[PDB]
Amino acid sequence: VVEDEIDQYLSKQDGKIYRSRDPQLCRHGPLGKCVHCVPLEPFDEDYLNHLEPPVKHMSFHAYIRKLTGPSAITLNRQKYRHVDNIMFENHTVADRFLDFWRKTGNQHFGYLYGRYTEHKDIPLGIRAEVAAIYEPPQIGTQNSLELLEDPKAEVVDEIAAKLGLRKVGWIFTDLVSEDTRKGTVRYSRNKDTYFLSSEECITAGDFQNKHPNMCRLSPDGHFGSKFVTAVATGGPDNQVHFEGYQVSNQCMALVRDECLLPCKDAPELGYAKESQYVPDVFYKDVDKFGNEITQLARPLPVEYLIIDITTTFPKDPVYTFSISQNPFPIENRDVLGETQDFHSLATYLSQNTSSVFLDTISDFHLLLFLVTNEVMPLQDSISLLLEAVRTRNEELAQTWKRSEQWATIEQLCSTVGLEA
Ligand SMILES: [Zn+2]
Repeated sequence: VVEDEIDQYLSKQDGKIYRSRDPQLCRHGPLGKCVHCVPLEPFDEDYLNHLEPPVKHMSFHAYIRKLTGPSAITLNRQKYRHVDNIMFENHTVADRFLDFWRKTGNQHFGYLYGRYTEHKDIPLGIRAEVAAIYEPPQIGTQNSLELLEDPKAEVVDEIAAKLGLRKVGWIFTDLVSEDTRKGTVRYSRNKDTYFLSSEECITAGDFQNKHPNMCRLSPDGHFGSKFVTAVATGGPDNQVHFEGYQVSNQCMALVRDECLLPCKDAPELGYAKESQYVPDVFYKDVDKFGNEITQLARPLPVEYLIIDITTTFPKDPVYTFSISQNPFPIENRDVLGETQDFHSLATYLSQNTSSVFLDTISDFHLLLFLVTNEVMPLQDSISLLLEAVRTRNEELAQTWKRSEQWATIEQLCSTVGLEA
């Protein structure tokens, strides 16, 4: 069992925070060390709590480094994170997703496709970089999501893999218009209600189980997960905002063992099973007193299962894929009269005659269509082009353009247009 390349980068990296002397509060020669200059552990809560913004979960690698280099379950608020930040490459990746809710008024589901990189801001921290959002077959309503069967689910995964990408998590909307003059949205998820349902916590835990973090220090070989979960809801300003979560490892275990239950008409709480024997399950809560009040997890406020993860839009944006003024359409959107077929591609390619062909072709959703469409599936000769995209290799793109297979895509579009 072999860890991710980022977990192999991280384990071979010094996590400390070094300091030369400080001017006023150091009491020794230029060479000596003392409690005020000796380096800082990547798990020291003092350092983290006093950052801006104050961090309250150490990095996972900061945690196992902290560990000196049918009984009853008791849940504590978890002191470490698996992913430390979710960074959308750019606002366009996330706005085109919300486009589905703006058009239909139904909530919408996506899969975050991107990569795991270093998050240099936080000691040993991991960042999840979101580069595409795959929208699968699904039925949405005003007040509910439903996943449909995805025949292409793992052809998608195979294409993205040759793009440098993997599923880093999922996204859903919970968006409701507030003010229909101003164009605002309700601010429904806050301290006084909830940020993630018991419902959504169980499915979060399910996804995290189904997507385990490989780790050489576990007998299972699995431990934790890097599968983040992202919410699009109105914010305190009644504008759409994105919120990053994960669910505690303890909470993964409950869902794995089918012990976690939702509460009806109570999203902010969830049940724990009674009998299938169930070790009684507790949690070490926080009151007002400051007494470590232990309680029985029937009910359980979901907040003792949820892990905040910062969501960033970078000051300098990244473009794994290209921004068209009139982009190729996204999958599963015929509902809104916006379909992927050879008419679309024909007008897409005509619109981009004067463009760098690498930019024109560097679209995730286009690439899925090219490989999986049923008129002409380029399912086997796309490897060449997938690599031109992953690499921003313009010469490598220009040659594939001269392929037999691309020529016939092009005479297809040409006679589609010739029939118009
Ligand atoms: Zn000193």
